Amino acid sequence: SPADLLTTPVLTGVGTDNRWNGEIVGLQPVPGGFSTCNRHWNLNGSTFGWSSPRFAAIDHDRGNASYPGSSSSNVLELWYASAGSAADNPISQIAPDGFPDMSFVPFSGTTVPTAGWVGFGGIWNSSNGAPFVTTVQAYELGFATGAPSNPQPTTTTSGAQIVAKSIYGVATGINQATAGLFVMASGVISTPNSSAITYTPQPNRIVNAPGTPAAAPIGKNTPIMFASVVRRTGDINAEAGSTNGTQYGAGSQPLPVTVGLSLNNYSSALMPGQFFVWQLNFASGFMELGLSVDGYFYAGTGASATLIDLSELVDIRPVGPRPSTSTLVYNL
Amino acid sequence: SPADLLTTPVLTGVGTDNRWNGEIVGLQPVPGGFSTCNRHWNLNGSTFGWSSPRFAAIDHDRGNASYPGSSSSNVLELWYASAGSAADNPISQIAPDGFPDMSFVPFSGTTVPTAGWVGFGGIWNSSNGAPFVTTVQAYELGFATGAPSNPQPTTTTSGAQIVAKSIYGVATGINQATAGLFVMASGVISTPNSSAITYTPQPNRIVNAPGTPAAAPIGKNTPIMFASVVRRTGDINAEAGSTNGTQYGAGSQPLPVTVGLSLNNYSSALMPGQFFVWQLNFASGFMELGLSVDGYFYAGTGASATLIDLSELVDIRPVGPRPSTSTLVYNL
Ligand SMILES: CC(=O)N[C@@H]1[C@@H](O)[C@H](O[C@@H]2O[C@H](CO)[C@H](O)[C@H](O)[C@H]2O[C@@H]2O[C@@H](C)[C@@H](O)[C@@H](O)[C@@H]2O)[C@@H](CO)O[C@@H]1O
Ligand SMILES: CC(=O)N[C@@H]1[C@@H](O)[C@H](O[C@@H]2O[C@H](CO)[C@H](O)[C@H](O)[C@H]2O[C@@H]2O[C@@H](C)[C@@H](O)[C@@H](O)[C@@H]2O)[C@@H](CO)O[C@@H]1O
Ligand code: NA
Ligand code: NA
Ligand code: NA
Ligand code: NA
Ligand code: NA
Ligand code: NA
Ligand code: NA
Ligand code: NA
Ligand code: NA
Ligand code: NA
Ligand code: NA
Ligand code: NA
Ligand code: NA
Ligand code: NA
Repeated sequence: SPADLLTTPVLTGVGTDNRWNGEIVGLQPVPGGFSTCNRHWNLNGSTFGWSSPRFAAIDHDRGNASYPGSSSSNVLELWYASAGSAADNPISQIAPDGFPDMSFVPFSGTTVPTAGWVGFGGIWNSSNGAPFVTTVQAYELGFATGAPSNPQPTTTTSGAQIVAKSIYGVATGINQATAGLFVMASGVISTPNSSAITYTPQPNRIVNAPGTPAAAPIGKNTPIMFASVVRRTGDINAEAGSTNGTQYGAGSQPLPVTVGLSLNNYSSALMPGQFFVWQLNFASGFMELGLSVDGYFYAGTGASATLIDLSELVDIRPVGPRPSTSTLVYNL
Repeated sequence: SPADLLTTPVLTGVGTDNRWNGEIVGLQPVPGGFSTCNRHWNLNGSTFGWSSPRFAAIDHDRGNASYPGSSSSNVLELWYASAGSAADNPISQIAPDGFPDMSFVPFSGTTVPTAGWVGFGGIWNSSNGAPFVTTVQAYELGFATGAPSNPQPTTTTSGAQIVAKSIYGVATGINQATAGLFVMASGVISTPNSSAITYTPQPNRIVNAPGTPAAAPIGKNTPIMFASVVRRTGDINAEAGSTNGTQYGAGSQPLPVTVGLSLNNYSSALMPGQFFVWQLNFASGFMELGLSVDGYFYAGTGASATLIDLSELVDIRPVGPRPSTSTLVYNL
């Protein structure tokens, strides 16, 4: 039974989201639909992505490292490799385990990119594993085409490149035809000033492998993401309730659900066109969430884009398989 | 009942340790005993530490930032504040939530410290939350006395300072009488070359608050830590099985246990002098673990210091309250 995949702690403060590893505190409806594959599992034990259900480090041992010009001090360091080159990843060779599923946001001049996935780390020496210590920085990671001269976003892994670019100047740039990337897998969001931005990533930024099924509304049932408060570079001190705005990141699944789906096969749980339904019991009122065979969650919220606060969620109880045709209750 | 605190996934690949957030893959006996309080809970709902049972970010908004000399390029950046100054931490004002419980390892010259807790981040501007972008680096964090001129390790929080020092040169140093620290809470271990070192932290490096109870052997029952593979700075690419050696970090508890202990009070579970016992069932053979009222785990391994491999652990079953006087079975 899927029932124990989603239990009370998962959405009441313990569970984190499968993209940012942030404590889930809201449900973000997506009336326009979305797709996600990375660190996302279905009910047949499979992922279309390239990441295990954990947050550790991003490591690839063979890419091109460079910086522009004849002066190496305080430069933007660029690392890139081809998607499909992660030979040492048994899940998928598309990208290193943990590489974020977000399209690259280009940046130049004095401009910090908006809504980039950013992680800390740097370049390392492919011949011995030692870091190039003068390249440690915050790096934007994403999928692109056209590197090195003009990396531009792409949202398919097919024909893509994986790119890392420091968002601030490194102490001393490194040019190496073969060099490694090391970045910690729990990210922050790039912003150019103190203001919070929209929930990140927006659907049109998410990178998906060929074959990834899409989540679309079914009647009044609308796909959701799981929202957590995520740090942002323009005001790195900001937390929940900041007067400069609260920043949300979102993921397609609670990580505890992803973990469970990755450990057992649930393919006999649902018949075609069913959700597995749970009831979310608030201090007053309740709502239902439905899980599809493809691993996406739904709420009965129709066209509403408004974040649903989970602070008054008390517990979760399983309902069972139900038709996706039936409107999920939303009675808060 | 404590029974569901420790279930099969906690030690068979899902659970991470409460110091490094690494996947637990071994049990490390500590025949000489140890103490731990940070991100450690007891069975009466309480911690002596200063950290919540999660890994997010370390943030303190008021410390002294400096570098030595009249040349600001490629310098070691130092940040320090007094222990007890974390006013915004409701768990404890000893230190910012997530600050590591390890004594500071001094370093100078061209020397990278051995066995330091290292995290990525930098200094930020107390007046607005914006990072000082030229200070991003890998930083050693620990407790010390004698900063700024001569920080030296301490293992009590009483009268201590909290220190962060970049282990590599920052692009441009910053001198500020009041400045913030931001460091991601999942660390790596500093090493000066490619070799793995002993499990980290060793008992004599762990920083404890006043009142913290110690774990000592009880008959043939010996306290243990939970070991995970942790990255090291001297060979940042090394993972499990590296020919340069496998590096372990250890924590006093599996994080899922810490979480459970922080959410409910278990003080009626055990009578004085009892362990709550679980049986660990391997492909062949079995052993018992016991949990004391103070939240420490024990195994019946006596004087053995050898890491116990969990790769062949299949499942866990609860036994119940038993006298700590009874030798925990070790029959692998
Ligand atoms: C020079 C100036 O005007 N600076 C302000 C800065 O002081 C503000 O910080 C907030 O101040 C209030 C009290 O006045 C509280 O102390 C808030 O906690 C604090 O906001 C927090 O810190 C700042 C630095 C940001 O990181 C913010 O995201 C945090 O929530 C800010 C915001 O009011 O405005 C100016 O920068
Ligand atoms: C120039 C040179 O001789 N370098 C070697 C380096 O190549 C070694 O790495 C190992 O090489 C074997 C094949 O010969 C495998 O490819 C290993 O995966 C590789 O070890 C891994 O990469 C190195 C860079 C380290 O990060 C190590 O921890 C990894 O496990 C190493 C070790 O044998 O020695 C020299 O540096
Ligand atoms: Na959970
Ligand atoms: Na990793
Ligand atoms: Na990988
Ligand atoms: Na660019
Ligand atoms: Na592809
Ligand atoms: Na740098
Ligand atoms: Na938004
Ligand atoms: Na677990
Ligand atoms: Na107590
Ligand atoms: Na935090
Ligand atoms: Na020092
Ligand atoms: Na103290
Ligand atoms: Na720097
Ligand atoms: Na050791």
